[PDB]
Amino acid sequence: IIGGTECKPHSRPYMAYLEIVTSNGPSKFCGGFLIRRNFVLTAAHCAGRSITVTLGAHNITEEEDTWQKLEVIKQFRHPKYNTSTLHHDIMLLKLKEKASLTLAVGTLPFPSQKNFVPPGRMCRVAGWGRTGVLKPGSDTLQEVKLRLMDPQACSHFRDFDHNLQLCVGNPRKTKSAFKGDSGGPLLCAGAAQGIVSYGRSDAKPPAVFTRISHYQPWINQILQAN
Ligand SMILES: O=C(Nc1ccc2ccccc2c1)[C@H](c1csc2ccc(Cl)cc12)P(=O)(O)O
Repeated sequence: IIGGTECKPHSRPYMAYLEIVTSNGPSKFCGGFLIRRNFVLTAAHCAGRSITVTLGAHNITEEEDTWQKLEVIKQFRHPKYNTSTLHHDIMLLKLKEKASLTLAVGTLPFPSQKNFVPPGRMCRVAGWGRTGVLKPGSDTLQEVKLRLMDPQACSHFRDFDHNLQLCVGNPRKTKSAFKGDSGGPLLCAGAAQGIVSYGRSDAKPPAVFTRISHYQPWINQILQAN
C-alpha cells in the first residue's frame, strides 16, 4: 500500500495474509479476506501448489495470540481465469477447519448492494504489500483511501473491462495498491466491491481490481457445493 497509513491493529478482522508455496521458487505472499469461517476470497494469480492463511494479524513478523494460521485444503480458481488478459482473477480458498470468531478475526459478508458504486466515490484497500517501487513488503497492515475511477481512466490497460473490473486510484495522486496487496478487498461504504488484481510496475495509479458483484453467482456456486 503506497501512500497509506498503518491500520489500527486488528481493525480489519477479515484480512487474511497468504503465504503461497510454488514448485520452482521461494514463497510468495498476497492478501485476501474471510467471507466464511472456512472460506477466504482472494486473487486467482495468487494460486500455488499449497497456501497457508494467517488471520488476526497486524505485524506479520511477530506472532500474537490473535493469530490463527490455517491450512488450505482446496484452491478454487475461476474456470475462465486467463494469465495473459488477467480476466477473472478471483479465487476461493476453502479452509481445513473453520476459523474462530474473535475481536481480531471475523468475516466480511459478501454484501447485498442496491446500486453499483458510482465513480467519484472513495473506497479503501488494506494489505501487506510493498510501500514503494523498490520498497519491500510492509511488516504491518497498511491502509489507504482510493477514488473509484470511470472505466475510461483504465483504458491504457488494453484488456481492462468495465463489467469485469473496477478502476481504482486517482492518477493525480501517488496513493494506490501495489505488488503484494493482490487478493485484498476494496471496501466502499463498508462493503467489499473489489479485489486487488494488477497495475503498472512503476506504480502509477489507477490500478485494476476484479469486480466482485459480477462473480457473485460463481461464488455462491462454489460455496453451495463445498
Ligand atoms: O503481478 C501482479 N498481478 C498479477 C500478475 C499476473 C496475473 C495473471 C493472470 C491474472 C491476474 C494476474 C495478476 C500484482 C501487481 C504487479 S504491479 C501492481 C500494481 C498495483 C497492484 Cl494493486 C498490483 C500489482 P502483484 O505483484 O502480485 O501484487
